[PDB]
Amino acid sequence: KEMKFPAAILRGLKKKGIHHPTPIQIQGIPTILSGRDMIGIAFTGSGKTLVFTLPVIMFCLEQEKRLPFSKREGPYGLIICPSRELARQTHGILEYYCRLLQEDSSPLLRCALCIGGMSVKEQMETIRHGVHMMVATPGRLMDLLQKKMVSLDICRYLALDEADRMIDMGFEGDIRTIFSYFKGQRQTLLFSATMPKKIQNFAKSALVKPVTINVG
Repeated sequence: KEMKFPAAILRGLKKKGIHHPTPIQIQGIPTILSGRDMIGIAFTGSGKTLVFTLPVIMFCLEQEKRLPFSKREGPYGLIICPSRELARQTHGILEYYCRLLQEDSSPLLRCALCIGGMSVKEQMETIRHGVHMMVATPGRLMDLLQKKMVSLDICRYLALDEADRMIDMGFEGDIRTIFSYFKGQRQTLLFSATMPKKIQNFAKSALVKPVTINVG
């Protein structure tokens, strides 16, 4: 409730005609920080980044200000994608905003990519040094979790992007497996282009008392 976006965001949102936005609401529309799980039907890139990515980045920045003496590897937030290409571009966007918000007087948030087809070079440089946000595909993530190579203990925010596509592609078992590695409570956002029965049921499994934003 006391959270504010810094001036680069507030400036750029104002150019678009968005006045008085906060990390908990965008012109009265809730984000993932307002205490509810969410189902987001037919969102574009830009809508997803207002309701999920920017508000979670702010959460990361606030947590960084008073850390415990003995630190934990994050991430604080996780985005699960259907594909390598989509994970990489989603990961490039997060890095873009992470760079934008450092230059508003701070140190740099680090985003991990967790997908197949990463060289060992790419695998080391992402995971070791710090991880605040992670972007992954379901198979690779599951395998990292089971091999105890990644931890979800402080991960509060989860987005499932294109869950319809993920389920179509046969990743549902893999996502449920990932659900079982959350020890604490998560706030979960589900994105989908459409909402047939198949996904309605997966959402019942995956979410608790969700708010629904449907722009189809």
